[PDB]
Amino acid sequence: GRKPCKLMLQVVKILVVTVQLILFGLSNQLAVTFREENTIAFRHLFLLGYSDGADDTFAAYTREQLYQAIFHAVDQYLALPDVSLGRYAYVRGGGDPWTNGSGLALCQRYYHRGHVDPANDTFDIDPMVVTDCIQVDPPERSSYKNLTLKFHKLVNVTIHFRLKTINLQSLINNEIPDCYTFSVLITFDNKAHSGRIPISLETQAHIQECKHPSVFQHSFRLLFDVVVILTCSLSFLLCARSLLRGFLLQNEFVGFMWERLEFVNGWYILLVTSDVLTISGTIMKIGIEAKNLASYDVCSILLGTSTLLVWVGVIRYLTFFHNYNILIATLRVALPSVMRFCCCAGVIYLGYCFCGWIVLGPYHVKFRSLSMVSECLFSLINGDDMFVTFAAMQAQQGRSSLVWLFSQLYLYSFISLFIYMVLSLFIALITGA
Amino acid sequence: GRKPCKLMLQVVKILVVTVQLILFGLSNQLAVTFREENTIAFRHLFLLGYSDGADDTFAAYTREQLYQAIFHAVDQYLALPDVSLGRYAYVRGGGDPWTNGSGLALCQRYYHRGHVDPANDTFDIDPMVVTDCIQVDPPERSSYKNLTLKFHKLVNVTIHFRLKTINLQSLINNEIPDCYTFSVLITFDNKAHSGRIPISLETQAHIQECKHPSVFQHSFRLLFDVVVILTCSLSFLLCARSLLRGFLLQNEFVGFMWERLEFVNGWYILLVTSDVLTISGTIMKIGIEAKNLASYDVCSILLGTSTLLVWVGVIRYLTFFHNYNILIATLRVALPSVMRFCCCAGVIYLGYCFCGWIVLGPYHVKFRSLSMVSECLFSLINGDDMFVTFAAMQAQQGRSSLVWLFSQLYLYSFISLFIYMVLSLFIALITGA
Amino acid sequence: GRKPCKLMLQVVKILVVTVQLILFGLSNQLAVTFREENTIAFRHLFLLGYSDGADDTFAAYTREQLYQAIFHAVDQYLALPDVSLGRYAYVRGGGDPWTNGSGLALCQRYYHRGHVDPANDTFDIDPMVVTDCIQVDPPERSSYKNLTLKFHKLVNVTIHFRLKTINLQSLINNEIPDCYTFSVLITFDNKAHSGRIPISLETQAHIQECKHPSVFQHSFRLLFDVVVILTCSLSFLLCARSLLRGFLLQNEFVGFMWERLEFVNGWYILLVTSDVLTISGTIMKIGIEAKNLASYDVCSILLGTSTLLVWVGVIRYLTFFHNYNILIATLRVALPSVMRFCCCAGVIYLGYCFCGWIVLGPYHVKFRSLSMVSECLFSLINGDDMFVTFAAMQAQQGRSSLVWLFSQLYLYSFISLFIYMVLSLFIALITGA
Amino acid sequence: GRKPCKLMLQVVKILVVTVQLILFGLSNQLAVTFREENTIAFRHLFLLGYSDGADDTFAAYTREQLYQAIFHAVDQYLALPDVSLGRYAYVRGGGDPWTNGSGLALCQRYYHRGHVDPANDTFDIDPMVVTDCIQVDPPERSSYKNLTLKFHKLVNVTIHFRLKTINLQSLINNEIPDCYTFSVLITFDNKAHSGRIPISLETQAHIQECKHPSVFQHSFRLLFDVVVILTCSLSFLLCARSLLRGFLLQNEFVGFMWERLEFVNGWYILLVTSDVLTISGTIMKIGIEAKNLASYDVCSILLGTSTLLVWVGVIRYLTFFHNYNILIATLRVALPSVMRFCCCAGVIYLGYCFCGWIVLGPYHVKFRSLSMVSECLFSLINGDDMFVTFAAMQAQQGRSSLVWLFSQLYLYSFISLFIYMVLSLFIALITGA
Ligand SMILES: COc1ccccc1N1CCN([C@H]2CCCC[C@@H]2NS(=O)(=O)c2ccccc2)CC1
Ligand SMILES: COc1ccccc1N1CCN([C@H]2CCCC[C@@H]2NS(=O)(=O)c2ccccc2)CC1
Ligand SMILES: COc1ccccc1N1CCN([C@H]2CCCC[C@@H]2NS(=O)(=O)c2ccccc2)CC1
Ligand SMILES: COc1ccccc1N1CCN([C@H]2CCCC[C@@H]2NS(=O)(=O)c2ccccc2)CC1
Repeated sequence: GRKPCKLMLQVVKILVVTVQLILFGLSNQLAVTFREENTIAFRHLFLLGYSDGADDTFAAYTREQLYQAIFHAVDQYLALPDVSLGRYAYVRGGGDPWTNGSGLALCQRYYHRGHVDPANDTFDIDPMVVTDCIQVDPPERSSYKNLTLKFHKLVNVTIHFRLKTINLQSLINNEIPDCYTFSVLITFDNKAHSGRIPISLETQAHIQECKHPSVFQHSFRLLFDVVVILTCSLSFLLCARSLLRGFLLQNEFVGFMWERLEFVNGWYILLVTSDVLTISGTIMKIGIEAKNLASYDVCSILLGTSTLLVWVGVIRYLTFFHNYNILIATLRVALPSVMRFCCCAGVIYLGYCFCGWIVLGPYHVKFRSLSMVSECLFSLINGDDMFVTFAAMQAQQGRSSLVWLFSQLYLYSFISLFIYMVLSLFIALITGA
Repeated sequence: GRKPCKLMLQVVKILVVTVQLILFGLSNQLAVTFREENTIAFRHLFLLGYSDGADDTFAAYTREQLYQAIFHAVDQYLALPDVSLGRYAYVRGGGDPWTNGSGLALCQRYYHRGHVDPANDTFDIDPMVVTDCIQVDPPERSSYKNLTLKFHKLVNVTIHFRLKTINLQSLINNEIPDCYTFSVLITFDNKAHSGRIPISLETQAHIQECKHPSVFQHSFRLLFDVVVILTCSLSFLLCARSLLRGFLLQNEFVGFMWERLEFVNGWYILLVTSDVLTISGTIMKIGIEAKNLASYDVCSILLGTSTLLVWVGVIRYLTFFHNYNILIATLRVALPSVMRFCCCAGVIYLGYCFCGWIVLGPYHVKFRSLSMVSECLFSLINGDDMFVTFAAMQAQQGRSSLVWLFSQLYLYSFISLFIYMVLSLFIALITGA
Repeated sequence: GRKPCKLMLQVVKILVVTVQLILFGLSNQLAVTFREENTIAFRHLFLLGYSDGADDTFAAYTREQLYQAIFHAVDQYLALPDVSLGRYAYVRGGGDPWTNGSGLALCQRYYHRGHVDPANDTFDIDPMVVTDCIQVDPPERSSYKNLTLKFHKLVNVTIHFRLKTINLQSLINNEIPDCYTFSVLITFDNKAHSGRIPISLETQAHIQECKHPSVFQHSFRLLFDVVVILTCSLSFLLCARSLLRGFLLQNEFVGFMWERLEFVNGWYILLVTSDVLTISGTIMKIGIEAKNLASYDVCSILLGTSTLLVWVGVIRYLTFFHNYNILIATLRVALPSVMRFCCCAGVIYLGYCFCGWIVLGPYHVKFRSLSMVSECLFSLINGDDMFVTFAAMQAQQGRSSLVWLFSQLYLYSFISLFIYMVLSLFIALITGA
Repeated sequence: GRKPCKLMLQVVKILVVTVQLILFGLSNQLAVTFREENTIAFRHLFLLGYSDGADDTFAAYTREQLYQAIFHAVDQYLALPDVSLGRYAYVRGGGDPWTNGSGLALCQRYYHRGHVDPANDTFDIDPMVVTDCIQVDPPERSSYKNLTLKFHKLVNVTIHFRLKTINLQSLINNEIPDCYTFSVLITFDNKAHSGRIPISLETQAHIQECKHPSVFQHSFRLLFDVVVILTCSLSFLLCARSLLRGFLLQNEFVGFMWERLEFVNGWYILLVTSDVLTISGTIMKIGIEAKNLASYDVCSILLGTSTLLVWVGVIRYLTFFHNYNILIATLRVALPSVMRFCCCAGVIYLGYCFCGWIVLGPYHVKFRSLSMVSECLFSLINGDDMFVTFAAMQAQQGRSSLVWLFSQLYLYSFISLFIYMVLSLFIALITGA
């Protein structure tokens, strides 16, 4: 008799792939937490007078402040095993910035020939940048204090070190305790030479299996990903067979007929792309879990795109029924005029973006970059953050009243014009009908 | 002659039930205030260097900080009757965590065999968790200071105690002063082993009538709830009679005819459910006021659902008139296509939710959990918090620019696609008409 | 020939009345500023450890804190002429709270018989409240320190005083320097008996002309308001004449015909109400400027309502032209179905409001009162503060997960149901057409 | 044969002009950063106890606070070369406020005859304002301490000085290091005489080429702007030719025919305006880069308006195709009824604005000025900041409950009325069709 459709295999995919994603997601979350919490601690350990939330406004304004910040950072590094809870370890760095047997590297980076002399208006500068590094060795368990800074020639000051730690959060997830090495860089940046030196701390973790994990009680994830590979490979073969058979029938139709370029359903192309991205992502995740490679951005993006493109196959299966099909056809027929209107709205929107960036960039905090301007305008179209924009512009009414008037006209015209255009677009879409 | 409709009884319900809710609500509000204010005080009494608003970011970062926090908490417990205003009382706890004659319990909870040793990469851990408790007795009106912590093996530190107090706010509401016992637990949590130990304080109140309330001037609430019971029981009987009579007429129609499954109006089912929930909620509230049981979540939920389902009966009574009936029929006929569109929009929305959680979870504060992702997307559809999302993603443009580009594409595509789909859904709903 | 319409008189009104409002508004703004700035200063002068923005969370938590706050307030009152800039004056209060020759009144207010005794669960309280007041005299240019508080019986502590000052901001507005007396009340409120005593400062100003204003260079406002009176009185007479003539014609039509109840245009009723409110408001403003009465709430409300109802007469004059008339008629014919739908939407909205208040009141900050619940739901319908609501509910997912699930269902159902109902209402309004 | 259209020249414009804008924008951004960062530093250098974000609430409340603030500012000016990083230079000011050989000017500004005397209610004031200035000379590398203030007569206190610096950020942009002079004014403002003296710091930069820039490695921008001039001049000539030829044909049509007033396409007028504004802006930018004039507001506004009006020419070129033309014609035919409705909505909106400003101005932070009221109402129409408005009004429910009730009615009526009017406007726009 009539055999049933093997499309149930895809119903497996929507389940199986999704489960994989969830599992991966959970694990990934834990890791990022362990990376973020540590970073917070490092700030509180190494940044003098640091408080939560003061990340972008944290800076030094006097020479004494800079000296105390640097000395506090180095002293807290030297006194880490006594004052810090968390069981960090020194690395005795043998890389490029550190010599063979040094833990911390305080490097002051400044111009070679710099004679800045206001009150006469003369100056000669050689943009070539020299770097002077003082190496400090971890406590056993000295000369960093005698450090001049040359504030007139200063470009930046950087502190580099590393700390090895053991991730004990795995036991909650029944994993074998993971194993980290954090590279910490503290930068006092004087690029602007404006009298304000921002201070920041950044970290980079290098996850690696450590030597002897003698954990008690110490085969499901590894089998799950190969199951994903098998199912996705099966779909690839089946969809490729459909693509070939359809193309053969189209090839005969070419001579027969001798919209014609569209004889293949894009659903199979979507499924093929989903399988390709799921297989690439799952191989990358196999490598990530094995610790042989560390790139969690590409793998997550691939898996998420695969999951989304797989959840559009449910719409594919919904099309079958007439009731859903009518609405889907209405969507499909509405699309082209929407794109056509979007072209003209886009050129007006680009013009407004350029004007807003060039005029309100100096004064408005929300117009600093072109991407920020586009985001602000897009959110303003949908009715978000309108009053905060108006109030941010009102805060500078005392200075450059002409700029304030132009901003008022610009914002009012943009909002009114774009709401009007959407409504007109549709009364056309209710007439054509 | 034609007797008038007894439906006025339901008009009583909408009044009477509502009044009950309001009364209950008012009383409940007072109690929660007395519970929240006390908690705030406890924080300010027991958390060292605590300030309002620093609840999620409150943590300790050095061993000395942890020691001072613990010792300050215990000392403030010991000096409570002298420094604290509010007239709290010790309990001399005789429960499980406290021995017979001890008030406070400082319990340090740590692994049994733990040898964490970075700089060699080896480690052996036994996940079995030992607990060492030091009992402190309330002041009459000692050895807690000699406490090591074992920071390498630490899991958490907990402080348990109780405080009895008298609720004097009742006099405002002309009640007999209520009577509380607060169980306070202060946890320093080192589960992450990340060098940052969050500190928090939680409370649990046990309301109970106390022994001899010799209040001056010391029968309406008790009579009101039984009135609710009578009225709701009456409605149950009347609606059940209607259900039976309709079903008998339907039973004859079955043979006669031998939409057919729908011969009963859902209004009576709604009213029956309302009566059932109001009776259950009012019995539970009787018990709550009598102090025999303490569960204010189920009772409030039941009463609120009953009130809402009772206020839909006003729509029932509005249907009668033709003018309202036409609009109600329009709503009813519009519903099915809305559900049908909601299915496809839902599968696209689930796909987008999974993709956003898996990709932007590590970096974006609004994508930490699947429920949070769904809430963010739902609020983004309606035009809320769009620019804060864009700015939170812009804050991490320097690192992983590929992630930033993907986030831009993802957000723009989601917003544009979903606004487009609503409009297309309706131009279908203006054609079908 | 055909005389032109005297309706130009109303065109005068829209101008003249508006101008009056603007003038009044400007003056009023100055006064409120002088009242608010002073208040801020008083806080910074009299509240110990007070900082801007800490108004609702400012409280005392220990007996020593309360004692220091009270003593600091009294000492700062005693040392005002030496430490405070602003030239305030003592009043030597001769009112009720102050005796003849006392400036400040520190009044502790506590029960008469109060024996609160936890750890035995007994208590006797006499709700009668005694008050003990200590009077302090202004410095010439003593025994307040010996003050017990009786924290177990305490209800509140209040500090009352007054300060006379001269408003010098008038010179900017070319007025004669106005002249204030601020009554300051500082309350430490212990009504909750929860261990947290909120501290707040409130003021009340009594503007009065002072004795001898020998200002240099020292007739337009007074003439302007009588011009408003004349014009508004003229409109009243003219509109009343129209009302009478129309009613006479209607009276004959009654017998002739023997919508019939509507033979008078509501525009004249609107204008009559506008004139009545403008005359009342301008008389009240005459009195306010003369300083004979001090109530700036009624007068401002009357003037604003008059201005709005006068700016609707411009729509009246727009109706004349056919193009505007067609749109206005469309609005008028659309109104009744909107009201009819609003009834049913309102009963569903009231039901949801009651349910949300009763369930999420204890846990959610936005559901504390019924008015707050209604405001939150109304703003949620229009797409505002959705994600902050969801996040505030997410913050309490750990405790009472059933409440969190109910909140999720409640919010999602409310938003989806109400957006659906608006769209259905209109597809009816596009069919009927 | 048929020559191709020279309209490709305009396709050049859209490119070339845009590029210019971007280049200008980038440069401008750098300058404003160098101006803002320095200002921040100056605050942190000269304002005693200043912290980021405390700009509007920063004020002094006691005489000692004012004295310490003034003395700290002057001392930090005197100790700038030793404590400040950034290499600023003294100017030895020879302007009006400074004498020949003085760097800083501390000027106290107060009335001539002022006898403010509360507790008797008398006062005589002479509005003539005397000014007493103390000149301080920069450190070599004294009597400012003996300064009385006359707080009863005080109007304000001002500190004026200048600082020369070298902009070293150019090297990043491969420019020749720019060269600044900042005029700093610190004002302690006592205009209100309310006991609260706001303290603020403002700066004004004067960019000028300095004397001898002996930079190493030291013709594209200058050539680019003249290219813009050539292209825009070409368009002016071509569009003027089209305008003349069209007008000649219209002139003959006048006699022939003897909408008739519209025989010229507004696209050429738009292009002519774009060319005029681009040429003016590019000449102004030439002058700005040459440092001969310093006005970055007019030039940026001109360039942005030119860019926007040039990006509307892409819509001009889109009109050609029929598919886009149909939608554009729908927009054009929809416009007039939108304007006609906007008139009536505007008069209702003006009425509501006046009422809201006059009533809620004293109490609501969002209704301080008419422009602020209009912005708040416009954002409220689109569904933004609704709940913050409601909560700000709820915060003052205890005082003037009548005002709170009026605010509730006003806000609800405004929102409901205006949403209703948009929908009615369109059901008219779906009928007319
Ligand atoms: C992506 O659009 C943009 C993206 C980035 C910046 C500006 C825009 N624009 C151009 C388009 N307009 C949008 C207005 C609000 C939403 C509708 C329009 N999106 S869409 O392109 O037509 C569309 C339709 C269907 C599916 C996918 C996309 C106006 C702003
Ligand atoms: C509940 O919906 C959701 C719930 C949770 C997450 C996602 C969705 N979805 C799916 C549905 N879509 C909604 C878009 C905005 C509002 C209209 C749609 N709600 S509804 O289900 O059709 C509906 C209609 C009538 C009565 C009750 C419900 C799109 C997001
Ligand atoms: C005032 O309405 C309310 C007021 C307070 C609480 C709840 C509501 N409701 C009931 C009405 N609904 C409103 C939904 C959004 C706006 C349209 C509806 N306003 S309106 O009454 O019909 C109307 C129409 C024309 C003129 C004046 C009023 C739904 C919430
Ligand atoms: C600019 O409008 C205003 C400006 C400032 C204050 C108030 C308004 N108003 C009057 C107009 N209404 C607006 C409501 C929301 C948006 C539509 C209406 N803008 S528009 O003028 O008709 C229009 C249409 C097409 C192109 C350019 C403008 C209502 C508030």
